[PDB]
Amino acid sequence: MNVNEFSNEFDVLYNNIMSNAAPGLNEYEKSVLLTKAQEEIVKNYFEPAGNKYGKGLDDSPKRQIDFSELIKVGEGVLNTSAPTITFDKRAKVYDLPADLFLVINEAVDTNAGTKQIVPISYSDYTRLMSRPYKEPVKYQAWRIITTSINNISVELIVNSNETITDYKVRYIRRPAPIITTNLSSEYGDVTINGVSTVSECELNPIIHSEILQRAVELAKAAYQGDLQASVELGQRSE
Amino acid sequence: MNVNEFSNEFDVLYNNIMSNAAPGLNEYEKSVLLTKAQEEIVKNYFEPAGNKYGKGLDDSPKRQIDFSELIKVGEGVLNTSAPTITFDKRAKVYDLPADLFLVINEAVDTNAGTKQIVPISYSDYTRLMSRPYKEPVKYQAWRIITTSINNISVELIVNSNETITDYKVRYIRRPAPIITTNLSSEYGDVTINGVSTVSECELNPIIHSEILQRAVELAKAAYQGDLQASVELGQRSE
Amino acid sequence: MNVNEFSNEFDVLYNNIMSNAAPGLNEYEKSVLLTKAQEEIVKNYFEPAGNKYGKGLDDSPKRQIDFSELIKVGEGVLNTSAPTITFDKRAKVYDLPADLFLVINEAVDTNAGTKQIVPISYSDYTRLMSRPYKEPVKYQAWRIITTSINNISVELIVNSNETITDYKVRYIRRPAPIITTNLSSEYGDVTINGVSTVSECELNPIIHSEILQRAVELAKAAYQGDLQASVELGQRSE
Amino acid sequence: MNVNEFSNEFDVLYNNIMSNAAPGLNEYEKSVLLTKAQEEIVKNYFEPAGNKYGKGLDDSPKRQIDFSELIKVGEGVLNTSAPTITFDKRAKVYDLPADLFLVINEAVDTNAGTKQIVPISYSDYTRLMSRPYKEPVKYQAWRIITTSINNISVELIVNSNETITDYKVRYIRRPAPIITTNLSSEYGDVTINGVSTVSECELNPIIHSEILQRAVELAKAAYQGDLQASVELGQRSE
Repeated sequence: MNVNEFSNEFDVLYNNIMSNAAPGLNEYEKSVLLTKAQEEIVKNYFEPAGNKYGKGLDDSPKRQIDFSELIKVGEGVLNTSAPTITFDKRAKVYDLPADLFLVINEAVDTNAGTKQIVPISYSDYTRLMSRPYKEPVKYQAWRIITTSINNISVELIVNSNETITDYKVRYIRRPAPIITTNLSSEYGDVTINGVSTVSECELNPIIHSEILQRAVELAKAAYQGDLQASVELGQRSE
Repeated sequence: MNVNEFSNEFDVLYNNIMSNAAPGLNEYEKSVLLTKAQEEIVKNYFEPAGNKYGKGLDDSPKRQIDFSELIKVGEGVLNTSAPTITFDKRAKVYDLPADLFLVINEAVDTNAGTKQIVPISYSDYTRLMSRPYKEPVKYQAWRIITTSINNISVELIVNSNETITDYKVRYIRRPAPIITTNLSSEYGDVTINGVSTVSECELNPIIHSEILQRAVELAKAAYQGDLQASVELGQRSE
Repeated sequence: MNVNEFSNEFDVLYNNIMSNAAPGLNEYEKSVLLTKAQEEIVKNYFEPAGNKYGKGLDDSPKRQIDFSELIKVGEGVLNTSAPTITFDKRAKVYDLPADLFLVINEAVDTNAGTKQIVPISYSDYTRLMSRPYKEPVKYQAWRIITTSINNISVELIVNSNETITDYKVRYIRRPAPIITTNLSSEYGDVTINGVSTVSECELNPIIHSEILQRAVELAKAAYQGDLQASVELGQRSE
Repeated sequence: MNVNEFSNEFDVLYNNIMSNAAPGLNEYEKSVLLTKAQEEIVKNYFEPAGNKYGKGLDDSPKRQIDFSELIKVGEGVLNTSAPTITFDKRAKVYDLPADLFLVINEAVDTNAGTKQIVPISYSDYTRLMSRPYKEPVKYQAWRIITTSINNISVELIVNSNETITDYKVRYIRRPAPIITTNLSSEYGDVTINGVSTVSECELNPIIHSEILQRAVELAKAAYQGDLQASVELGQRSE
């Protein structure tokens, strides 16, 4: 549903049918609300407890198709460009892609075969390094985030005498903003996420209606403007 | 029932009987609300938790006959047109049809016979690639969504020394919009999902009354225009 | 109860006894409401959870007599007229009758005797085709809906080395509309479901009173016209 | 109406339908009364509470056409010639146009961007200068009037770290006098506002009737000589 339709049905659902019509929204306001609804819906549908169904990323066909056009596969770049201080003497630092929203699968290709990366918590790190062995299980590797600047930097811990060749990350791409019109203006160029040009919703058309409905709900909550509406609809930011 | 009957009965149910009759809706507004109701009804009826009966796609004769006119069978196109970075070294990339709404059944015909595709979750992917074997069961194949642009791209994982001949996908076709009248205008051509011409409801007449009722409910909720109505009737967008 | 009486007692129950009489309804409005009530009552009484009793199609004598004058027996036409792509290499495509509302019994007459058709779900299809045999039980056959255009197209899967001779479907016919008067007019011919002429209620007279009562309830809900009435009586569309 | 029409038609209204029945006004007196009447009309139709409709400058199409030929756009000139003392540390003194009657819109073009000027009262200045930050909002600038000599001088308090490059003022131009004859011909050195020659009305013809009627009322009151009439029609002088 290209952005002109986003604006047109936004008007239709917002004010064109209201009994006491509210002032129509500017295109910047509609773009901001649509982008906010996009992020809110993505976070709602990624986590099962964020929506009424209780279903997450791959808990039904609908969720799979929802995040289908947002999934991306990239590689981590070895961070030997500059020195650094790792928390572990035996961890190799890798930089994840910049346009990363959420990681759902990671894998490392070593000389000793491919191994699934298990992101270990700070409590599991302390528990596991109190043990005599302190290495992953046969077909897995460990991961902990390290000092990150401008992008997520990642420490990979593999078994001894293993060299990493590739480090693939299957992640959810950061959604691009929904901008209806060229936001360029003589009085000042405004941006949604650093882009002023027209930006289509690059997700599957299945959730475009949900994004529009959430945008309308946010618009009406802003219209009322009391604390109750803001807190009630702010619970779904998540 | 054809588009004329949708519009006429929409007027009848909306404002021709109500005491303090409200302004009649424009045909663009009626078409918008009918299309939104169509998508909402489809999403409610696919998921058991989305409707009051607790019944999903195939949980009763009515639910079968509801989507009977929306089911379609196609084939995935092998994505060797251009190079790409697969998350799994032994996965063949396939492109699904553009007009895909939900996948309900997939199957792949290999040299070793037909094999049912099981869409494995990311947590199930991590669990399964931690085992020594890392291959599907005898009569199945595995599947994960990969980098998708403009249409869903799919990674198929089969057993070793197996070649894929075809990849059939039983999916639900994307519903076409319901447009009452030719939306062509001298002041600007407006579209619902990229089409301005008249578009009939391409689903079974069993749910035409259902779509009309949902459209009327959405129309009256928009008429009320308060945050309450939008929030409570957005719960059914799903 | 022929349609003149439908209109006369509709008036009597709607406005002729009211203290502050509402405007009388047009014959088109009454026809639309009666047809809507007809479909709503059929769907109420087919599914047990749709009515207060909790009784479905054949759960009491009343329901049997209710759907008695709506049941029909027809045959499926082999769809070798044109080529197609079946989801199963070994399924024969058959086209169901056009005036089909709900299927309650299906059967196929093969050279190896008659067999009851079991409509298998998309989950049962995946479960059953993961098994070594992948054929029906002795005296049954499987069924899944395929690409359908203008009428439900059906795939029949029988055991190997079995040829289908007949395919009988015992279904519930689509109800004809209730039209009181010839809706032909000089200002434009209106239709309920594509027919303008007088149309009697072709169901058993047992549910005519229920259809009239539901029509009156819909009329009064439309008269009030608030969102509450529309949503409350829209739950019974089902 | 040319000046000759204002004089001739004053006598169809003041002088008892040009009957020489009322006292008889010279052309200098008629010019004086017309000038006073136009000033009164401008002041009354500007303030909503000053007229009979409760409508101000831009509150109806008639008011928009009334002041259409007075609205002027002019730039302010930096008052760097005189090194006076400003009440605010970061105030740049600007001189306004000499033919200024009422200001209605002011804007300042800074290096950061254009900023709408808010004419801030002496109470709001003390209120907003009792706070931590003490700067305008991101899209506005303040303005207070300062030591003025035979002109209008305004302090532009724009946010620190910003420089003013322009200052546009949209205002109501001071109306020119209405004079119906060369005053020097018969009256020695009398001027209305410094002009001794024929001066036409610089206003839209829509309010010429209003101005003439007000002049007639003022003449009749000034000649009836009652204190009550003078004080009663003195109410509308503002």
